[PDB]
Amino acid sequence: MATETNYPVPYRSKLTEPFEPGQTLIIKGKTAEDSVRFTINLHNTSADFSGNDVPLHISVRFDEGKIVFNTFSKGEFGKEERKSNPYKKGDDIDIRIRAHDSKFSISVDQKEVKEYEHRVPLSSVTHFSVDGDILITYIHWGGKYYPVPYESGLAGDGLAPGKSLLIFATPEKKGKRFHINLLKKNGDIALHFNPRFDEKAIVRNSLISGEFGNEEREGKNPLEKGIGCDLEFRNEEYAFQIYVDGERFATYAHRLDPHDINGLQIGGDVEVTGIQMV
Ligand SMILES: OC[C@H]1O[C@@H](O)[C@H](O)[C@@H](O)[C@@H]1O
Repeated sequence: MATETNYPVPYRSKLTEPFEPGQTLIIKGKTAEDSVRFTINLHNTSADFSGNDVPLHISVRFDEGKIVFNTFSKGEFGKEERKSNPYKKGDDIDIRIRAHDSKFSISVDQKEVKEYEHRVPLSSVTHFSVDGDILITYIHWGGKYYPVPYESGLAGDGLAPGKSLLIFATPEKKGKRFHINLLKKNGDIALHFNPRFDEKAIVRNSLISGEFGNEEREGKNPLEKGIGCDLEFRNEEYAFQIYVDGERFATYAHRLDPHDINGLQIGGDVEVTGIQMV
């Protein structure tokens, strides 16, 4: 227990549906300088058991300096699959678990570190718990396999001021550039967000009636290939506020009425693992 941000340990939570392929569990938190272990368990129960079937047990140990991935079933654990723990007592943590048909995929600071092969049915994760020497600051889950080129309507009300669009993506490793488009009903692009890795810039621009306007670009490109990031398109009243990886990357004064931005478009060298309106 420390500064009440919320999220008390032990933190248990019930899943709406079972944990399907494409969906991701994301657990951020801060660690004290006296922390030895915390744990993440994708389990089932009975309503809530407290020791029955755990398809994916992650134990992060600062004493042993390794992340331990195991699976408790039929009363036992099995062969520990170990892996070097890149964390140091102190600093934040960023564990993100993605289910697939074949296996779990666990990634640290947005960098894949472990491909845990499914040992008992994934269909048995109905709960997840987080426990131990850790302060939890962010636990989110959801998502699906997002096909790219992506295209889809946004909600109904669309993205209007007071709403952010939250996109969790990962630029492809040998990819030169990708784009995201927030769209208006008539066709126009409200904001064209276009990280170009070749030009080492993130070009921002609007497409009005067939023709692209000026093109705003100042900004150290923060994305890195093969690494995943948290793109956030925060629609304020006078500008979008673009957030990359927790911090404001750039603002973009509206060149079009931010009301009724009801379409989304993601192209290029990128994998999309989460979309959500907020
Ligand atoms: O090709 C059209 C558009 O593509 C993007 O890469 C640029 O950022 C836009 O300003 C350009 O007009």
